[PDB]
Amino acid sequence: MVCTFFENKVCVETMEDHIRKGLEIIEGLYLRRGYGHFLSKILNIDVKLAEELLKKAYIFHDIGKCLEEFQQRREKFRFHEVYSALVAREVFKKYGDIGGVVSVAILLHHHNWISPKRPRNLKLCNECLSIIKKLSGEKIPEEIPWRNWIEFTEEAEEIMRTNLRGVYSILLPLVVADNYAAAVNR
Repeated sequence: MVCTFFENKVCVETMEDHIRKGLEIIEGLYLRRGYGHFLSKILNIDVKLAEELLKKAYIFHDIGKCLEEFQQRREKFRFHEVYSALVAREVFKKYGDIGGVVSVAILLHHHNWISPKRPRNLKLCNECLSIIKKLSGEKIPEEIPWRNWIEFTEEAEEIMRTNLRGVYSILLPLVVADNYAAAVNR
């Protein structure tokens, strides 16, 4: 099984339980109470696009934990928010500059320094990419798209300088739904 938290070496919180329980906060606390109208005003898009962007932002927020080095070592998931944001930069690139705002908000959801290196294995777990396909509907590249890591940091510093309000509209529902599903399942 694809896991999210191990804490010794055994799977405590699976990937499917962590995404589904946090989607109840994305749907129930936010999307059932008109957060899509709040998102359509800030992100300058329509309502039904903003409701499905927030769902897919939380689904792809922990996809960097699905690396084959992480699921096999069974210990920890350090710099997974870097690997999640690089995948989400490739997936959400069809939505324009708003998808880059989503990719910054996935990066900042576990940042606790304010400098990662390239891992040797970049292939994600194919058992995880089934679960992301069953919940989102898009297609994921099987390897981590290591886009030099420095073309993303200078455009994240551009987005954080100009459009932090659009980032925090995706970041704050993502962090709130992340800590809830980590509290029930663990």
